[PDB]
Amino acid sequence: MTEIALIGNPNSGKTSLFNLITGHNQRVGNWPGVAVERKSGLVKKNKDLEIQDLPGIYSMSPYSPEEKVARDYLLSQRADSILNVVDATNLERNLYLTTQLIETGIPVTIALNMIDVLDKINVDKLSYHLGVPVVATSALKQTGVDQVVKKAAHTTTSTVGDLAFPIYDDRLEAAISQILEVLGNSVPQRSARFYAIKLFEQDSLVEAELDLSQFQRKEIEDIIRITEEIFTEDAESIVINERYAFIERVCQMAE
Ligand SMILES: Nc1nc2c(ncn2[C@@H]2O[C@H](COP(=O)(O)OP(N)(=O)O)[C@@H](O)[C@H]2O)c(=O)[nH]1
Repeated sequence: MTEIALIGNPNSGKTSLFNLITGHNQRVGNWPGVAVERKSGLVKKNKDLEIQDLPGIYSMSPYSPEEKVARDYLLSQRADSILNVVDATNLERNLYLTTQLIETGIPVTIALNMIDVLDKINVDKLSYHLGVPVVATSALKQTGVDQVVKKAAHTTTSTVGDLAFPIYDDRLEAAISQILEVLGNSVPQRSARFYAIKLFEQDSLVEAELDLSQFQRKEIEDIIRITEEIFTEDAESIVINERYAFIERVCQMAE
């Protein structure tokens, strides 16, 4: 009845959390026509909640079969929640994916894992500035697991209304606004920002997927051409640097 997608960087403790949450209620198979493990399970302590594991990834690029599975599933609306496993010992770099996950429009909850090793992070202030709930967990000591599962189960597409996205530089936002206004009804409302950023990056999968008119296509090219002159960097590099700047600010404001 509530579908939670478990994802995060490799070696963030995702398997460990997944096994604790689901116990031996796990199903193993594969993603259709792709050589990638598919696993899921019911939450041991609440069988109305189901965890869909997703391959560990650093980013949602179009080049990797794992990343495409991650993306295709999150943009398919099967998930009510994303429970983002984050390595607290390497916070900033893990948040690179976190920003992308928020952009899908499926509400994110962060299991701030490996908190035991970390023994400075202000959980309440980190949650405030990222705009997602954050629960310190330890898969080793088995702390915060039930708490984060409970937060995620109550942080869904039907409970969350004001979806707070990472706001970037005015000059990138202008280009995203212009792309959203161009796209209009040609993409889903929930994940509109995800698609706009991807079109701005000239993402092969997204271009091939959307039936965009010549009118739409030409406006998006203009927007991209101009924004590259305003920033003096290529579209991809603009988005990469803006993601890290947003991560660098948020971490400054909360340690
Ligand atoms: N100290 C500590 N180790 C953890 C924690 N979570 C996972 N690990 C350890 O990290 C290593 C990799 O764990 P794993 O679940 O496979 O990470 P992944 N690859 O994201 O599934 C294992 O040795 C596991 O015991 C944690 O919260 N604290």
